[PDB]
Amino acid sequence: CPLMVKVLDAVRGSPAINVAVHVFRKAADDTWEPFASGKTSESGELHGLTTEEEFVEGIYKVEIDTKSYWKALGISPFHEHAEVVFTANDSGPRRYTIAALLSPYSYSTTAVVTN
Amino acid sequence: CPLMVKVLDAVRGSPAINVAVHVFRKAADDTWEPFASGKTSESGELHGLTTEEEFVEGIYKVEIDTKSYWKALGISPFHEHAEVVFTANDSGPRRYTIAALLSPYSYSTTAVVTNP
Amino acid sequence: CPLMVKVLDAVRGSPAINVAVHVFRKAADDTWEPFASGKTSESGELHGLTTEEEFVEGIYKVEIDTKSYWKALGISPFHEHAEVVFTANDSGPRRYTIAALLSPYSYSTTAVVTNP
Amino acid sequence: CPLMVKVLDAVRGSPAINVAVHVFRKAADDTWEPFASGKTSESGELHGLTTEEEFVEGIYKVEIDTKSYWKALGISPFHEHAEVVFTANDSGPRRYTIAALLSPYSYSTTAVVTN
Ligand SMILES: O=C(O)[C@H]1O[C@@H](Oc2ccc(/C=C/c3cc(O)cc(O)c3)cc2)[C@H](O)[C@@H](O)[C@@H]1O
Ligand SMILES: O=C(O)[C@H]1O[C@@H](Oc2ccc(/C=C/c3cc(O)cc(O)c3)cc2)[C@H](O)[C@@H](O)[C@@H]1O
Repeated sequence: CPLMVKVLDAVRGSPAINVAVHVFRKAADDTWEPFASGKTSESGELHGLTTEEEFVEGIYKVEIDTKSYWKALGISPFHEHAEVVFTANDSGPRRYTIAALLSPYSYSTTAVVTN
Repeated sequence: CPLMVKVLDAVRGSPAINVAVHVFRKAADDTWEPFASGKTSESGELHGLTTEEEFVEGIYKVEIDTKSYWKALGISPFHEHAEVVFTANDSGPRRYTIAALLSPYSYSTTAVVTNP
Repeated sequence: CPLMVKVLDAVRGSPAINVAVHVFRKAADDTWEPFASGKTSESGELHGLTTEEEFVEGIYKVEIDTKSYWKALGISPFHEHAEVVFTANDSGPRRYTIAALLSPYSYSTTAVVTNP
Repeated sequence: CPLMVKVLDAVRGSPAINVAVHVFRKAADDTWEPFASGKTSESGELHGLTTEEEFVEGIYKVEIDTKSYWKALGISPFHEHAEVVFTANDSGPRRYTIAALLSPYSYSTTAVVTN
């Protein structure tokens, strides 16, 4: 599992459950090609997006559908979505975790890249 | 000034100076049209991107060029850029400050929205 | 103004107004001595805590009373307060801005340190 | 395991390994009594701090020794330590995770409180 997404809710102090996440890979013509997607689990995690063989070097975009998440909780949010855009690089450690901490008018994101 | 961007550097404990910022607005055909651009000053602020007349309702994307920023500091960061995507002015004109706090493998961003 | 505190509310997208702040300094005997206090203004800023003469070298603790802030908004938050503990002025006088971004179960804090 | 601490490094994009963490419980006379301590593991986690029976309602302080962490990496940091102060409350969910994301002049912290 070379790419995992973890989403936390800073208002409720909980995992962010049932958040839609869409991953795209930048094509040669600079468009964003769908690559993988899913919804976070009860633990705020989304595993199984891709495989080692498919996850080649390149630029990827992880879009987290924060607007729908907040609206489902009856809360009015600022952003359309959170976006995390990065290069996958084979010289680095194997496993990428993209974490995001969500508030209605703010978000944090970090990368935890490990062997 | 209805759209302002402020950027801090969490490694140095300073404003993030000379950070390039590109703003786009979603057009009728659903593509991202260039809207305004600039770079942060010695205070880490970027003023003068747009005017109240030109900053109409729409979905805007503020791209903060964090990789170019870090690369000028000889650092090799994780993200390409920070993207901040939001609907603006859909309840009338507001003033928006997009703030960002940068680290090489992480960033935070928050919006301060005020009603003149 | 050599010590300034700025607080934002990540739920409302606004300055965090009326946030109480208490500053302490570690004394010779190793206890936390009260040093200054105040509350954030309508801009979320707190100025005038101290003076360059009184803000000598030492270890300071800036307590931001996030629970009292949230409780005045009828919200029940997680933390008691945010504590920011740092050595100041140990390479000569500097100006410090302690910034904080608040959510009910989370906060961020960063320092901007400048040399006059 | 009612109390767990997770620490991440935003400069390296990694768990923060071998960070000392000290937990205190506020005594009746308003002093901070040592309660538990340890060092984060290779995954940036510190488990086994306390037990359900010992972790009673009250105010706790988790001090994360960030200054020593940065200095061991040859980096000059701002804070003496990061401090997370909160009330444990039985009406809430059972398990408290205190997460912190560290930079030299900044840190983030959130609580993930679950069943
Ligand atoms: O990062 C790891 O190695 C593992 O960490 C496990 O637990 C947590 C628990 C809490 C966090 C918190 C992340 C976070 C991220 C931010 O952008 C800001 C912040 O204050 C905190 C991240 C991971 C996750 O449950 C695992 O799936 C993950 O693999
Ligand atoms: O840069 C300037 O010229 C002035 O900017 C003023 O306003 C802001 C407004 C917002 C921010 C935001 C800080 C912040 C801090 C975080 O921990 C995370 C995040 O996403 C943003 C910091 C300073 C400050 O209040 C002034 O002190 C400062 O001088």
